[PDB]
Amino acid sequence: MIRDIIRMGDKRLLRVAPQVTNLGSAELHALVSDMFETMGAAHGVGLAAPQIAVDLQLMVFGFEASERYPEAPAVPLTALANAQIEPLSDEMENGWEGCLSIPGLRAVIPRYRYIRYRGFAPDGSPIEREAEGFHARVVQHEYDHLVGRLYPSRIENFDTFGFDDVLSYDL
Amino acid sequence: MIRDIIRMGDKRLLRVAPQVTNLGSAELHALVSDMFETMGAAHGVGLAAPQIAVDLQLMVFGFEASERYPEAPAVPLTALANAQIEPLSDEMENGWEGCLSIPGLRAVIPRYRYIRYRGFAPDGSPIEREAEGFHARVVQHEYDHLVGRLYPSRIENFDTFGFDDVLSYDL
Ligand SMILES: FC(F)c1nc2ccccc2[nH]1
Ligand SMILES: FC(F)c1nc2ccccc2[nH]1
Ligand code: NA
Ligand code: NA
Repeated sequence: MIRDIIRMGDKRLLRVAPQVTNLGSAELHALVSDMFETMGAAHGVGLAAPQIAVDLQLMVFGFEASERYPEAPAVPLTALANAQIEPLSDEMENGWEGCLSIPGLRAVIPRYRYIRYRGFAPDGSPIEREAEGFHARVVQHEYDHLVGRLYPSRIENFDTFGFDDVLSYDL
Repeated sequence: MIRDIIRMGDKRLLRVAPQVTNLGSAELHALVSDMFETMGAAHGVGLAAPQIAVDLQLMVFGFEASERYPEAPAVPLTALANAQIEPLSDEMENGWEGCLSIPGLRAVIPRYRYIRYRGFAPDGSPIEREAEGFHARVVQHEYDHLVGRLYPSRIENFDTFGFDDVLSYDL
């Protein structure tokens, strides 16, 4: 089932989400399957549970081909609960992000180039990966939703923030 | 004539505009008359020349009744060239702003409660006023366009930035 994506300004995107405690259940699997489905209809690359007004530490992400980022390499289709993230280095890198909760807009945002992330697949097996570049950016961005944080509060150069069909900033 | 309002992301909103040097002319009066007209069709309270892709230190503003700010007091209908602004005190005050170049969105923004502003009416007589509260906020906000600055770069609390029809932050 496709769920409404709530838009920036809803208080529900501003909460600290509690942990997922129903790993391996049929309710989690249905909620995850709804998320991939919702992500896909909106042509997302990442979607976090609080974006559909579900207060949980859960995110889906990944794709082969992105309509929005035709230059990005495949990121594996992933559902991750109870995400924890550690930078593997201090190197930052700028890149364009948008967000299905902030339709029409984008900005350049600095993110760690290299991370490890850990948590659980919805069946409850542990997931643990090193990620870099766009894969890492997607995960950091979706994690931010689980702590009530959207990308505008991370913009350093406001010249790069604008509507997607009007911008000609060259990164 | 109603002119297109260019949207955030256009480089033309990011320039430092030169001064108006055709005070009292028929070209300025036509451009000003276009601005009030454009402001009015979009239900604006302020419009700055760079918002219609005109690179000049010129802004129009004011209204009796605002559809957008039904709680605001009348601000006189004003066209101002070569605006210069000085705070009359250090007191800041938060208030909701939006912007016709960033449709659909609003945020709370701190501004000086008290200013003086000076410049010229389009006929070239000097204008010099003390302003406070919403009147002062409008003028400071439009001035920012004349230096290539939009309101997101002024937001301090990103919880208050969201779409107009979804927000329930209580100022
Ligand atoms: F525009 C949206 F499709 C969107 N969602 C994202 C999630 C992470 C990084 C970039 C993103 N862009
Ligand atoms: F939403 C728009 F109509 C708009 N334009 C503005 C100009 C100054 C202050 C607040 C404003 N809000
Ligand atoms: Na919060
Ligand atoms: Na600039």
